Amino acid sequence: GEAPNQALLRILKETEFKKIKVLGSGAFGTVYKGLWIPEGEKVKIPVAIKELSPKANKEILDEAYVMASVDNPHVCRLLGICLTSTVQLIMQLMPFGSLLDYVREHKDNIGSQYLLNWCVQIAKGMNYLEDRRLVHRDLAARNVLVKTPQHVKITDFGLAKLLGAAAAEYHAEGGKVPIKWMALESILHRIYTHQSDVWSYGVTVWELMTFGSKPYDGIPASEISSILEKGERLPQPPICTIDVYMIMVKCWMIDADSRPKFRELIIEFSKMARDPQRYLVIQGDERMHLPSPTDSNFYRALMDEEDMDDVVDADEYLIPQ
Ligand SMILES: COc1cc(N2CCC(N3CCN(C)CC3)CC2)ccc1Nc1ncc(Cl)c(Nc2ccccc2P(C)(C)=O)n1
Repeated sequence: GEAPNQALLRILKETEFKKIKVLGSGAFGTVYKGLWIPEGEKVKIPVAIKELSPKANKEILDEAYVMASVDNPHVCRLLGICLTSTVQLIMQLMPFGSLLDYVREHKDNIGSQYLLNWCVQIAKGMNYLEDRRLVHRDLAARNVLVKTPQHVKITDFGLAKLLGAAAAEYHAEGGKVPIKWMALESILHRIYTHQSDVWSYGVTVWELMTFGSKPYDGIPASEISSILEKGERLPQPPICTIDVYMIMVKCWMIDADSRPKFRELIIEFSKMARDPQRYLVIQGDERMHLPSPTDSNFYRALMDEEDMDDVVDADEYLIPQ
């Protein structure tokens, strides 16, 4: 928390990438699917372009600072920023959307092996963020993106906060935060730690184990803190053995120091990933398959471009400016 942050902020020309379609709009702004072509390089990189006004440019550049400071296979990569009227965040395109939408659409072909492996990767990413003293404050299935069915990464650092040295927690001021993923101490006292991210990790796992069910469905956020304070929690999903449900309940304990560490969640879920049918009970588990075409034909349909001979995923484009 005291070392100098010598990350490179890369400025990209607007001319060298093309918007193609709207992937989504909302409170976060708008996200476009696009192709980035660094002139000189015989390369086409599939990218996602996020736009959020003086107040907007500050918040965008705060997220850019955070994303430019992380480099992990299970955290999403910031490729650079573009200095238009409103600043654009250029990020790596995750061609399969959010893990929440993925498990909802493919609920009938998702096996226990995939579910448990996603839990490992998400915990690997969150453990890396803890190593960097970064509290995400918005971990949820909607903020886990699918590069391939076997590879997911964490996104949306709009609420992320770097804990300065000798600061063990972040105290927020007001703001709109998703109540149903927040730890109780965050709801009541606006205190955020890496252990409050663990609470959100448990809700995220619950989202996956229910194939994308909404937590506390049909209950107003007004009543969430009242529910948890009385000792009520999310129910045991049908496919979950007590082994898996016990891990979720440990993430939702009142004492934040009694919750597991992301380190330990990696170990536990990786152990279960070696005998998946012993911990998740899914009918037809042995006959499930999820397609991940890395063919050059796959990108021609995704990017709506006939020629994709030079397509390079952002994870293979490491060439500096
Ligand atoms: C193909 O690429 C995508 C498509 C969708 N679509 C397609 C599926 C989905 N639908 C749903 C229902 N349908 C029936 C069937 C599948 C709808 C969304 C969504 C996301 C990405 N990738 C992507 N990479 C990087 C970013 Cl950085 C990003 N960011 C992003 C994109 C869109 C929304 C939110 C974000 P966030 C969390 C705030 O970054 N998004």
